Amino acid sequence: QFLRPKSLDEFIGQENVKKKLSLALEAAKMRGEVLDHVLLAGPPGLGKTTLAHIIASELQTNIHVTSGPVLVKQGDMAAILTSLERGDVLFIDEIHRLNKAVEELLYSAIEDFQIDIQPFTLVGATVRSGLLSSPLRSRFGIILELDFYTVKELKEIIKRAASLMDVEIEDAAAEMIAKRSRGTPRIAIRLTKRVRDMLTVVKADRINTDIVLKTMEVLNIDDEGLDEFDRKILKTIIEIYRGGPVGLNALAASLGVEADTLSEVYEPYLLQAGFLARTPRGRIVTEKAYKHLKYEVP
Ligand SMILES: Nc1ncnc2c1ncn2[C@@H]1O[C@H](COP(=O)(O)OP(=O)(O)O)[C@@H](O)[C@H]1O
Repeated sequence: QFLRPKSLDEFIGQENVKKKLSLALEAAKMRGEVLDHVLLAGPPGLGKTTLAHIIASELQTNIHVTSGPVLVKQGDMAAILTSLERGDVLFIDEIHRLNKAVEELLYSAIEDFQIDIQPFTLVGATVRSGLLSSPLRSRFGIILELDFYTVKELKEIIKRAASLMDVEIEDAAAEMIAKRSRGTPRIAIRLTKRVRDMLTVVKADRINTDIVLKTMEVLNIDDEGLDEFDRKILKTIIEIYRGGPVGLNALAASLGVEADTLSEVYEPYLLQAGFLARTPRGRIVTEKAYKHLKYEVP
């Protein structure tokens, strides 16, 4: 966790998110009040969990980490709720996955802090806020939508990670990794770790473009940052479904993966980067996809 930002000042990018959260956070600390409930939404690896921890640290309260799919029976939820101290942060990742039982219980503690529960701050995280129910969603006073990071922001994150790992890196090299990070800090840091391994084995003084290219070849990451499965999704649509449109369920079954993982984990970046598009009849690949994967444009 040595690479995990401990405060907003150490959290690169997400300017709109930071200013909104900072405003609410500072104000609450100044008044000694419990912070309004916060919902963090965006694809994986963007910093939702990191922001949840930062919120508690800034408030100087304790954070209770839990997972929606974990809270099965009301007993589990009720127990966690009663363990909360005034001002504590209850962090629920994949909160939209809470069953009606534990959800209705949680909702109750939000209306009047009684199911007596100590006033606390509910911080939920989900890949997409739309997955939450109408009731629970309207209970969040602050909703922070995180989008993919820019290449410039990612480069900054990469240089920071390199420094923390005691390794020198050239700007052009950091740029190359960032361009292949699929707009995600998690990916950018893992790629940096792997590039570090290559520097180690080739005994270099610092990471350059050559070292990065060698690493990307070993990792099978192309010039667009797409990995094996990313290409597998596009190739399946192209070859089996003639480019689409293909329904999410049909596509997921052909790939042997859950539909949720496909649409919530991999599709986001592919849509953002213009390789995929969604239509009422289903997903389709774009001309950019065909060209990039060197498939004859039908
Ligand atoms: N803005 C950022 N600056 C630096 N590192 C970041 C940032 N956002 C995320 N990370 C890093 O990426 C990893 C992924 O973050 P995490 O908060 O777990 O993502 P999420 O909960 O959205 O899946 C963490 O290692 C973290 O320390």
